[PDB]
Amino acid sequence: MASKAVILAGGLGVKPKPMVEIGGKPILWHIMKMYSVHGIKDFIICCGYKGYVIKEYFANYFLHMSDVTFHMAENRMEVHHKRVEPWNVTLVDTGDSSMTGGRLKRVAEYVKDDEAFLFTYGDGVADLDIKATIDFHKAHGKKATLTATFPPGRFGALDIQAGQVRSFQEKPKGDGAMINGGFFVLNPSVIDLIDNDATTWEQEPLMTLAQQGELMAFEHPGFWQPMDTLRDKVYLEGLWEKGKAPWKTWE
Amino acid sequence: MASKAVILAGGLGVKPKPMVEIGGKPILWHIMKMYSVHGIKDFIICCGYKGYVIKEYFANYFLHMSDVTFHMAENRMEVHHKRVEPWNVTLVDTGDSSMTGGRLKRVAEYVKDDEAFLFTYGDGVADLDIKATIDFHKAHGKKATLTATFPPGRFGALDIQAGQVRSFQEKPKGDGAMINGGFFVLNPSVIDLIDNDATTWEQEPLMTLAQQGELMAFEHPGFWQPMDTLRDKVYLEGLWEKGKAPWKTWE
Amino acid sequence: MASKAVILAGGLGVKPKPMVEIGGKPILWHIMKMYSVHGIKDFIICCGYKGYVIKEYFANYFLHMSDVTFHMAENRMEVHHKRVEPWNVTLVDTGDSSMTGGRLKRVAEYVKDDEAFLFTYGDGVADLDIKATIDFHKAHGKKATLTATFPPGRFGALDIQAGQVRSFQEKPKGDGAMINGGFFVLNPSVIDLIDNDATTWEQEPLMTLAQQGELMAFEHPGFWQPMDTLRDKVYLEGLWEKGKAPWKTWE
Amino acid sequence: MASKAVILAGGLGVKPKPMVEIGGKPILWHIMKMYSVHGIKDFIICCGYKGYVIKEYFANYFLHMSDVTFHMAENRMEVHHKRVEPWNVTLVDTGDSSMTGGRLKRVAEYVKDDEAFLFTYGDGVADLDIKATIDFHKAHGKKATLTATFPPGRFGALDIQAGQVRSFQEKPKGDGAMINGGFFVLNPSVIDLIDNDATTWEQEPLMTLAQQGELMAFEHPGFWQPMDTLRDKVYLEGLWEKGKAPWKTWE
Amino acid sequence: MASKAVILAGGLGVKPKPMVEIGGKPILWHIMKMYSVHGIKDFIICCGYKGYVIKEYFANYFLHMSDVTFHMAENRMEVHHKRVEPWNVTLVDTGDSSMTGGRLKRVAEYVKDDEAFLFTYGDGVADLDIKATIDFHKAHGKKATLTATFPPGRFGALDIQAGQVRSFQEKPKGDGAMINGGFFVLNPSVIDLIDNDATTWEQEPLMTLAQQGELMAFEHPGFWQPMDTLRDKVYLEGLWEKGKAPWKTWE
Amino acid sequence: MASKAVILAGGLGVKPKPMVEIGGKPILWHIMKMYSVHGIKDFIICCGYKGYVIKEYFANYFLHMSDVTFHMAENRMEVHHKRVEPWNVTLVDTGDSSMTGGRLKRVAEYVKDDEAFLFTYGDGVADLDIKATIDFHKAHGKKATLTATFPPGRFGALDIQAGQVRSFQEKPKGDGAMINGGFFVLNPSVIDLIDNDATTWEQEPLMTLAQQGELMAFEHPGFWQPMDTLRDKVYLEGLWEKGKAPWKTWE
Ligand SMILES: Nc1ccn([C@@H]2O[C@H](COP(=O)(O)OP(=O)(O)O[C@H]3O[C@H](CO)[C@@H](O)[C@H](O)[C@H]3O)[C@@H](O)[C@H]2O)c(=O)n1
Ligand SMILES: Nc1ccn([C@@H]2O[C@H](COP(=O)(O)OP(=O)(O)O[C@H]3O[C@H](CO)[C@@H](O)[C@H](O)[C@H]3O)[C@@H](O)[C@H]2O)c(=O)n1
Ligand SMILES: Nc1ccn([C@@H]2O[C@H](COP(=O)(O)OP(=O)(O)O[C@H]3O[C@H](CO)[C@@H](O)[C@H](O)[C@H]3O)[C@@H](O)[C@H]2O)c(=O)n1
Ligand SMILES: Nc1ccn([C@@H]2O[C@H](COP(=O)(O)OP(=O)(O)O[C@H]3O[C@H](CO)[C@@H](O)[C@H](O)[C@H]3O)[C@@H](O)[C@H]2O)c(=O)n1
Ligand SMILES: Nc1ccn([C@@H]2O[C@H](COP(=O)(O)OP(=O)(O)O[C@H]3O[C@H](CO)[C@@H](O)[C@H](O)[C@H]3O)[C@@H](O)[C@H]2O)c(=O)n1
Ligand SMILES: Nc1ccn([C@@H]2O[C@H](COP(=O)(O)OP(=O)(O)O[C@H]3O[C@H](CO)[C@@H](O)[C@H](O)[C@H]3O)[C@@H](O)[C@H]2O)c(=O)n1
Ligand SMILES: [Mg+2]
Ligand SMILES: [Mg+2]
Ligand SMILES: [Mg+2]
Ligand SMILES: [Mg+2]
Ligand SMILES: [Mg+2]
Ligand SMILES: [Mg+2]
Repeated sequence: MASKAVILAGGLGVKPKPMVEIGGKPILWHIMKMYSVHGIKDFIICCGYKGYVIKEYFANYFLHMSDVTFHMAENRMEVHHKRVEPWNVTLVDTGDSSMTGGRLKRVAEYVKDDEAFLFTYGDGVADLDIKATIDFHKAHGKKATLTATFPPGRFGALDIQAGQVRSFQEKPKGDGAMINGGFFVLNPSVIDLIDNDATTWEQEPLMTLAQQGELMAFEHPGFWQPMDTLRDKVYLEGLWEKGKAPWKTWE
Repeated sequence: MASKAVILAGGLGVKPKPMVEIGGKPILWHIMKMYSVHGIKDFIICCGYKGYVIKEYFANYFLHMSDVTFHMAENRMEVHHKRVEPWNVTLVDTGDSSMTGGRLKRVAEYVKDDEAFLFTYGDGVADLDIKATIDFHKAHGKKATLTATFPPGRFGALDIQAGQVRSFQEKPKGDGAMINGGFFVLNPSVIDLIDNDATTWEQEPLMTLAQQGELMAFEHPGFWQPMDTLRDKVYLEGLWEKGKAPWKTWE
Repeated sequence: MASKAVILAGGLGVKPKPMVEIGGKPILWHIMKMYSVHGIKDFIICCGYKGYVIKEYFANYFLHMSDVTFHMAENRMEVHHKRVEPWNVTLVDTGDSSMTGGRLKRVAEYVKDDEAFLFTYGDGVADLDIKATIDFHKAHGKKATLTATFPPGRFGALDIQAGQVRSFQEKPKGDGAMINGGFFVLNPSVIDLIDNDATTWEQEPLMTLAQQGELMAFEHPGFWQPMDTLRDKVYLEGLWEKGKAPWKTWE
Repeated sequence: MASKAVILAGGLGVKPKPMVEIGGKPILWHIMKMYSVHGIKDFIICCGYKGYVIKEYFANYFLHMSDVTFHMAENRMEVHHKRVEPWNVTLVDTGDSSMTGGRLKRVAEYVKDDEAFLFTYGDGVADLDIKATIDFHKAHGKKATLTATFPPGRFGALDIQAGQVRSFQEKPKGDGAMINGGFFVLNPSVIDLIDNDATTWEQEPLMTLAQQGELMAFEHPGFWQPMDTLRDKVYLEGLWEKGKAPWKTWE
Repeated sequence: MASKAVILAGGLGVKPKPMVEIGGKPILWHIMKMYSVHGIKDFIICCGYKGYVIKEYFANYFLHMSDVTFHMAENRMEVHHKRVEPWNVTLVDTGDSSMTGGRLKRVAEYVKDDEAFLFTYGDGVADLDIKATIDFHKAHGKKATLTATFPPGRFGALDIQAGQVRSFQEKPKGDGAMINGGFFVLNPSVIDLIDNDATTWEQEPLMTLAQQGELMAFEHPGFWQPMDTLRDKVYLEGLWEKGKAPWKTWE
Repeated sequence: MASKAVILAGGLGVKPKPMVEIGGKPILWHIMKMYSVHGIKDFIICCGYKGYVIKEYFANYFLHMSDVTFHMAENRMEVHHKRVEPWNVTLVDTGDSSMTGGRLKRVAEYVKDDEAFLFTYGDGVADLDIKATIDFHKAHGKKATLTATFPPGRFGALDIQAGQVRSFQEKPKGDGAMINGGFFVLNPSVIDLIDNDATTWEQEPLMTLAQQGELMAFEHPGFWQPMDTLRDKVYLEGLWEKGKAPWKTWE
């Protein structure tokens, strides 16, 4: 079925958001690893402002990733502890100014003839069963599927009763309504809902789909973390450092 | 009763967060205006890193705020359309590294002999009835009162049913549980719960109080906006520009 | 007659363009000195982005300009070699985004009831007879007068004949058509030609005036230099350093 | 005859001036395209400060220019919509401090045995008939030929008569004397007029040549734009965006 | 006798070197405190590049140094825990480019009619008996006196014998030859040895004096630390923080 | 015997210290040249923060080092005046935070089975007889050998007698005790003295060795210069420019 993952890496800026690291590696790579362990090895990167940074990275992938030896005499570069990644990574310049829907539209070409394809934000990691979501999408037959998740807390949480605060928790790990965690599974017709570069995916497209009854939610009550804040960064880095990263399911 | 407002303006950095403007004026000033219209005119500013910026501002208040004429010959500076503010503004250096509880402790001196005092974050504005909260605090007799509010949305909101997303809304204006909007009313004993500079208010102090049944919530279902993001900034600036700022209740 | 000089100091940015120095003093001050020696001592500064820089300067004029002694015990600051300037300097915030015409409009208030007033760019100096231009404007009775000047060369000048370059001169001191050197003398009705903040003076207003036959040119074949480039800067600074600044006509 | 184009890309700084883009491509590339459409495909780039930037660009030419796919498994990079450029591009480090004449001297080696060669500034584009200028140079038999052009306006243009400004135009498209538009055609003996690194081409060399009657002018009354200012940049970018770039004569 | 201290605060840059802090106060202030406790309360500051920073500081001395209350209504600023300093502080602009001797020459005016005066670097602190050095200078009758000190270690120290390193110490607290610790006591005739702005004190002037037998050394085997490196900074800050600063001899 | 040189290039930051240039080449390269002329052609670079900069350099060695021609049509890059370096250069990421001993430990793998190996700082050059030091180390049979040198002066040097400064010299070329000039020759057992990443070589390891009588000193009374200061930089660059670099012993 679906075999390609489209990732958003444009927007604000410096380097692109997905280039921010964790454990010395761009978050973008962490997400690629997530898909890859779920058998998805074809990637399309929607680049924007500072995109070349992303290009340079992949163009010098091993140099970035490992220790090397330059055998000058032979004009050869030896990679130590080389860990090959059987990926196809397409880097598409999608516009310095495009919106999320716009970027997707831009890459239509690359997924236009697939049953379904995966699409996600370049800043969120999780221990999500990618395969599961695919099968789920196939099963429900809708045009689209999103991964619903519990968000990080950004404020001081309150347990109020009778005007009395029974309990107080500073930025707790989200426990009410699930939100858009990204990790979409989509049919290529969704692109038809995108008008142009200025289209924001989370706007008309998504609302319409929900509206049309064409949008399903795969609920993921488990680990999911976006990297928006420094606190996020630190949190994520700690997890990684401590050897306790729930999204790191690979060898 | 309570007649002094303690405001947090330390932390991260550049200029201090409260110095970020809206309509050409630091948000900090907007908050001061909020209190001032509710009769609170004594202020204590907990300064940290880049604090001098805040000092310079108040030290050159009118120069910052209005058009002026320097009558050089007479060594006089004339202020056009001068709008006097009958305030007492104390600027206290509370530490480059202190935590929120730490900063409060630092300024104990200044409120230690008051029935109660006001305390708030230097980054949130609202159309809150300050007087109301005071009276409310007096009435309930607890050690502390906080203002509960509906937070801004940071993610794509979902209406799910039977795995189907009935509706999708990108970062909607918060509609479930109220959170810590700040705007506290406190008795000086709360300070006793603060151990040192590294104490984070939202931690032990607050949890304890709730825990001890010493923490009440004044619910404010209306306008409240923190300035955390640029989107926040833009939103706030628009409101201000458009002449539609709910927190601007003054003349 | 005319007794006030309106100076443009908004636009791009860092510090405001007029704040760039020559001989350790902002060019703006050099221009003020030019007017001042011609008896003009009332100034209106149209401030924009970074305007406060200008405000701080005038607010700490002597501190900026001379050596000082702080008699701490007496809370007194003594100025060495103090050189008083009997000026009235109005600093008006004219908008971060306004155009030149827009800024002028903004300050209408300040010259609205004068026979005529002076207006100029905050980046050009010259050995112009200010009084002369005033009298000239009074004499011709038109709504407006501008100072026409020979511009600095920005390219390699050519003397061609019969396809042959007879002579080549790199960025020569301008010798054909005079251009807008600024230094205007105007009647307050010109303001009526300004629609809003976005009005660029050099556009509709000026073209109309010329068009209406309401615009005269006081030709200044002598010294006039704008500070646009670094080369300009260096040139100007050299002149100043060498004690050969044609615009420095004061004591 | 002449088959190599020498381009100046040193001087001030950040990235080199010629690296500034238009339509996402360095202006330098636009100029190369100009020559290339006129059959000139051998280039010599006089690099200076930040030169490596230029080197990296050419070294990763397609990566910079197009969308790519990294077939990781095969260690292959696939270029989408590849547009080959049959050029030879020599990058010579000509000194961080050298002057224009100095840089040329530096590259003598590369054109020393040619009938004639082309030389130009890395910041100006035009719809110039390169071939035409070559033939013209061959025809006149002089040591040197330059392209004369109408410059952009930097000031407010005036139509004065009898002290009256008949018309006013803000920075009009130049209509008097033609200037040095660059785009030279030269015989290698001109190098003999260059003494060292500090030689500025537009100085002694050029003046001498004119002086010696060895300098001809190919007048180009048409499109020619240098990129000196941001206004220039914007103007150029607009033209390009609008699909109305007179210098873009290629497919 | 000597009653004025001349301090060097020009050179490299950002803020001036002497403005770098320790315990939240510019090192410059620490040195002033050193003199002040030894009865020296008249200061002359040789300012250079970024000098205004120094000016602003003294101009807003208490605002910088303490907590304040702005009694807006009364246009009054109240200083908390005010600690008056009965100093006279002259700030002289001595040139962005001048050398140390040059700066001194610049301020001749200010000490020209004193028996002797003090002169020092704005970056070194110590527990030196200032009075002692004065008396010493008076006693020896030479034109000049310098304070000799043991310098901080910048390298790995070695105890070698017979090619064997008996002991190794990383950047130890200096134990061989004393160096120029500054803290000079001078007669005004030394100025005659200074030719111009480009004169470096430590060059001709000092060598000559030694040479002429006009230079004495007051040896200070105790505490003396220059702030050149960050390590220096950290070291100094630690000392200060720990309440173990040997130079802090005041109340 | 010893055939590999381990070089420290981590620490503070921007680019890595060893990347700072002299004569347009990173100092690191100068040191490599020093070893290389002494027959040492196997290198191990201990990288830290900004390490990739070092990686990119070696990965694009000739592009950095020489003039090139890109034969686009053939996808070939031609190097002019190519000067091959028969080196093996290993780049190991040794930690953003590691200490000098820590970094060495990190690379143990690479020298663990050698009789001895060379180790040095990436910021010091000299006309040292590398071979000599090796033979010397072999001869003395100790675990370690260091190169002792005379350091640059950082202060004003004094010749005192009887309280009188007989002579004064500003930052003279060091003439008392030799210091740690680096350029070590070591047996791999020294690594056993390194506990972790936080180990500073110059601490426990070195002191112990000296202490244990396992540390010898090869005294180099000749040319040795570290690049710590800008003055250092300038000095070194001058030497290089003037064609008088004592460390440049190669062709
Ligand atoms: N014009 C833009 C903006 C963003 N992005 C990319 O999209 C990803 C996410 O962007 P973001 O973090 O700024 O977006 P968000 O504000 O966090 O919100 C998005 O991500 C949230 C989950 O983290 C969703 O709940 C929300 O609905 C969705 O809009 C990033 O990798 C970014 O590079 C992009 O390609 N183009
Ligand atoms: N060490 C620190 C950190 C912050 N602040 C000040 O405190 C205010 C708020 O700081 P922030 O925006 O970083 O804090 P927050 O993450 O937004 O969270 C705070 O504000 C939220 C409401 O906006 C609350 O719900 C939450 O419980 C409370 O911790 C700012 O004016 C800041 O200058 C301070 O004085 N010292
Ligand atoms: N929005 C803007 C732009 C500029 N300025 C002020 O106007 C002065 C001149 O601005 P500029 O140097 O950018 O303007 P220009 O491009 O040099 O052109 C102006 O000045 C030229 C003479 O120097 C005139 O010939 C020309 O007609 C007139 O438009 C500066 O002090 C600047 O601060 C301003 O207040 N607001
Ligand atoms: N030391 C220098 C200075 C400049 N350049 C290069 O030369 C080109 C033009 O430099 P520029 O824009 O600073 O020069 P200009 O002031 O615009 O003037 C030049 O270009 C003008 C046309 O644009 C000519 O009329 C003029 O005679 C000629 O000197 C740029 O690509 C620049 O990188 C260089 O290699 N080395
Ligand atoms: N052109 C210059 C350079 C420096 N300074 C001032 O002089 C002081 C010392 O300058 P520095 O630290 O750069 O000087 P140094 O290299 O440390 O050397 C000086 O200070 C050393 C003691 O710290 C002396 O031993 C040495 O002889 C003397 O030259 C600083 O406060 C600096 O602002 C100045 O006014 N003008
Ligand atoms: N954590 C650190 C610090 C430094 N370095 C590297 O080590 C070299 C030297 O570092 P530095 O100049 O900061 O060290 P130092 O303060 O100059 O001192 C070192 O070098 C001195 C000789 O220059 C020795 O006398 C001294 O004992 C030794 O510690 C540089 O190439 C640097 O990149 C490193 O890999 N990791
Ligand atoms: Mg996000
Ligand atoms: Mg906040
Ligand atoms: Mg101008
Ligand atoms: Mg140009
Ligand atoms: Mg020093
Ligand atoms: Mg070093």
